[PDB]
Amino acid sequence: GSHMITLTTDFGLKGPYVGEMKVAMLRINPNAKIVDVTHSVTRHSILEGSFVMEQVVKYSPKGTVHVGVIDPGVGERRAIVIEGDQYLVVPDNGLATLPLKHIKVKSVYEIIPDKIRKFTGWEISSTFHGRDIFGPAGALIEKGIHPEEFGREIPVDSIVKLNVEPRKEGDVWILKVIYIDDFGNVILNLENYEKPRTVELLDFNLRLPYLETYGLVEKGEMLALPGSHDYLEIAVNMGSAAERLNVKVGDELRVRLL
Amino acid sequence: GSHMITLTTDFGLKGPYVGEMKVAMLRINPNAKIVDVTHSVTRHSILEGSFVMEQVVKYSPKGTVHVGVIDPGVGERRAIVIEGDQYLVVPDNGLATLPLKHIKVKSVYEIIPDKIRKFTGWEISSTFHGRDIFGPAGALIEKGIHPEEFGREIPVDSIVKLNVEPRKEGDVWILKVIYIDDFGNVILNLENYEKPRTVELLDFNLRLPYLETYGLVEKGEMLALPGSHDYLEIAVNMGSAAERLNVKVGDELRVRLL
Amino acid sequence: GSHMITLTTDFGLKGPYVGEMKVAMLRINPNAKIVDVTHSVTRHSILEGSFVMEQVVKYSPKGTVHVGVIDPGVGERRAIVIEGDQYLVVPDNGLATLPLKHIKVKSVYEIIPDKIRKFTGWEISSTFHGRDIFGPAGALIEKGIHPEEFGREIPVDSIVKLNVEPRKEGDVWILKVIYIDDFGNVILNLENYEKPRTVELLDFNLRLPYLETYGLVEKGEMLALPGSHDYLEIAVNMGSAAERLNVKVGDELRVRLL
Ligand SMILES: Nc1ncnc2c1ncn2[C@@H]1O[C@H](CSCC[C@H](N)C(=O)O)[C@@H](O)[C@H]1O
Ligand SMILES: Nc1ncnc2c1ncn2[C@@H]1O[C@H](CSCC[C@H](N)C(=O)O)[C@@H](O)[C@H]1O
Ligand SMILES: Nc1ncnc2c1ncn2[C@@H]1O[C@H](CSCC[C@H](N)C(=O)O)[C@@H](O)[C@H]1O
Repeated sequence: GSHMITLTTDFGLKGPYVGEMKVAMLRINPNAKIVDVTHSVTRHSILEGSFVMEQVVKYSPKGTVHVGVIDPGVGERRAIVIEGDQYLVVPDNGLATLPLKHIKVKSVYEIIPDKIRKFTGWEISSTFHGRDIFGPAGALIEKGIHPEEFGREIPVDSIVKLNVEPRKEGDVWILKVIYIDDFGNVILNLENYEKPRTVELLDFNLRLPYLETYGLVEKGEMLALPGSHDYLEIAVNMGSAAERLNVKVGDELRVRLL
Repeated sequence: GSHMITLTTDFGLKGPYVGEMKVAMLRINPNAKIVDVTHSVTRHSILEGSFVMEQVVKYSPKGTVHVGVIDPGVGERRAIVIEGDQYLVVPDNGLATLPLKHIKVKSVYEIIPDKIRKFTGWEISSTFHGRDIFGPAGALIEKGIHPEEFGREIPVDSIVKLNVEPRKEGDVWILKVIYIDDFGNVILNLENYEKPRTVELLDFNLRLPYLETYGLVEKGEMLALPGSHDYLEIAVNMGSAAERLNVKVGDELRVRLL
Repeated sequence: GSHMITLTTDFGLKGPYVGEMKVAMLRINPNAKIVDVTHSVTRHSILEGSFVMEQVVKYSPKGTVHVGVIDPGVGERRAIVIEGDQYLVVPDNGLATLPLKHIKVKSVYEIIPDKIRKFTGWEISSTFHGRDIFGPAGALIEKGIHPEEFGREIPVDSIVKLNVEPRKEGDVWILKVIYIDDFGNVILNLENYEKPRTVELLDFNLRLPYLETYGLVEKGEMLALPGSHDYLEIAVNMGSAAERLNVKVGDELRVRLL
């Protein structure tokens, strides 16, 4: 109970999965301070999951333990602990990629199922590794159990990495949708850019004003804004950019800043 | 960690916003007892948000701190702390209106961003004031930091108030939909009324029996009931009144009690 | 705060209901460790609720208190406490049936509303017994208040039980859908079966491979798998079996194992 353990998944909210994972954790670490991020990441989207954990890592105190489980390839992908000034407990499938931009890494461990089972006492399922591997590992780490006790160290440079950088051709960026929020605001992977006056969505016949807040255009109008995530956000004031553009996470857009 | 801090937002559940706000809070107040109400208030509905906080305030113990963030007009609206036998930490946009029916107010403070930034250490975003202003203020207040330290007192009668009272013309009430729940039950702003035998929805050709519970009519039938909120509830037994009537929050209905 | 109190409901996430119930609980038991399972059980589905509590009970430590509220028949159904090596606080409507497979029961109590009101102080509503009866009873039990103090013992064999066993005709099972998760994976009430090589959905013209993980078939293909729940799961790799089969909880399917 010294540090927080955060949870990010695509498991969904209807059913037992999250509760099972939490009770498994609290079994091991009864004083754990378990903080939900989301369990509503778009199904199997390791990209959107990575974005979400990135934002939470940026604001968490050092020593925080982050459990992330978006795991379509569950089965012989590795389960890993990344040990840094913060911890990540994640499938080795590139989920760690964005949060890793903000963590100084000391070491990486592959979790050994046999050694986890020692601590839990129950059969490791083929598919629900949040309950049987990742949650327990997070709880154990926060309890002061060294990853060496349930895993073995592996090279930091061996882990799966997502391709997340945007492309630029001349004055045209080719940007990827990395997150869409419940408003339908659309987050694109452009960061560290000088603020423009205009953002052109070349594929859509739209030249959007770049403004600080939604209420600086009429209701129903589309704009671009900084948002709170240090990327580029496209929004409809009191509406859904995602619906109007018919875009989804992973879609690429041609974008010019003017 | 002496009193509860409740959270009510329209931020949604898919993404990092709620987790960011929580970790920001726990940074400041590691022992905070943070209780989620909802983050699924209808987008930008200050009215439905106010209703939801009203119901939670009614059942919370004195000293409880209520953070509410439904903030379409974020940008030069004020961020305020209402100091009473309970606290409200809200945008000055009328969200406080219904909960204020149940709080004895001592004083009101405008939060000064510059003074909050002193405590957090990070740049205040243009749009995510839950993370950068409201959550921190709630955490600070519960930690025993006086609002005077990060704000300045303003008159209680200067704050934005929602128009929430129903209208009556003769024997006809003109009622507003203030909440629709996940069942599609429809809550109308009529309170403190003598229970009728019948509730006529004049616009809809319906004369509904007023009954204590859903199971007192056949499945699929519509009724009116008291519910648990001290308003008037319209429901379909095992169905959705909202869908059948095609109504939304803010819609007005002509209603007669017989 | 010695043991966990878990919460499973169909109340939904949009609105005040869950927050009200939690603040009522924490009023009574300020140190309660309240663990959300789900509030997104399919409306009024006592069957799916029972499944969800079953899975959480299986992984909770002894002494855990489980509050379950899926209560379409609220009104003269009983409110009960099941006292065992774990506790259940539930409507007497068969919600307890699946979790009871995993609990050694000592005694059962009917909650007496008048005696609960002694402890809460407020009027018991006709419909929101989570806030006014079940949550308080859970909080009180975890606080060390004996059920005898707010109820009266009743025979364990008098409580409502769901019919949950599958039927078999020759080599054909008639299985019921007991849960559908957020992926659209479909859980059928077949347990304790020898793993087949093939699962035929006789009604659908499908002969599915039985495999350990989703990624063992092409994307879009349907399979059967063990899952993590000790039942039988039907899934589309990276899709929705529920949508493809057009099935809902309670639907019955003819199924042959080959
Ligand atoms: N598209 C939109 N139009 C108008 N207001 C919006 C909006 N999207 C979010 N909001 C308002 O923004 C408030 C704060 S949430 C801000 C989220 C934004 N994407 C960010 O990263 O900063 C919410 O209460 C919501 O009502
Ligand atoms: N429209 C409806 N028809 C039948 N049962 C309903 C219903 N709406 C809610 N319920 C049942 O009510 C139970 C308790 S929630 C009650 C909510 C109600 N609006 C109130 O304020 O009191 C739930 O478990 C749900 O299954
Ligand atoms: N139908 C499906 N196809 C592919 N992957 C799936 C899937 N359903 C769940 N998953 C993946 O499974 C991971 C773990 S959740 C596993 C749930 C499964 N029903 C069980 O009881 O074990 C999730 O992160 C999700 O991305």
